[PDB]
Amino acid sequence: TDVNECLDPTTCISGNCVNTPGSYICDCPPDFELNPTRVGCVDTRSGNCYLDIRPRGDNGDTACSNEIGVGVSKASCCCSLGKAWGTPCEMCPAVNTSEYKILCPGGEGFRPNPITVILEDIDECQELPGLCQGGKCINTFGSFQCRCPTGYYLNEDTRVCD
Ligand SMILES: [Ca+2]
Ligand SMILES: [Ca+2]
Repeated sequence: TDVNECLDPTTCISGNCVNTPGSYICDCPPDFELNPTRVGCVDTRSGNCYLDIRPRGDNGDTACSNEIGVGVSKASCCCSLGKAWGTPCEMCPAVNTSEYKILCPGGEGFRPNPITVILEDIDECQELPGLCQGGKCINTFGSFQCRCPTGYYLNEDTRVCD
């Protein structure tokens, strides 16, 4: 007798479940690899996180700009305020696509732990310090705060206190 673990929608986080006699297999999507326990699929690559992109010059050598993080996972970037990542710099998946569902399984502000696939908070003050250039950054579960010192104001676009 065998249970088909795939009938539970949550089976194989960010991956495609294939039921076998006894247990099941997860078939990860490109750019993702199996986590140590084989219950989910994560993207372990590392890159820089950008705030703006746009065709601007097109593809070729280089593409993105206004860096806010260096050597971070693509989920920490895109599941947060990032808009582009890596080099070749790939653009971040639109929030309404299947790609975003796979990459940001818990939605905005969180990411699957690289080892357990359990969701956790993206601590923006540690990984994307470029989000509060010249201000006090206080991380929060699902977000973070940025306070500019007396006399300066947070420039929403460039993210620089003034
Ligand atoms: Ca099974
Ligand atoms: Ca956070």
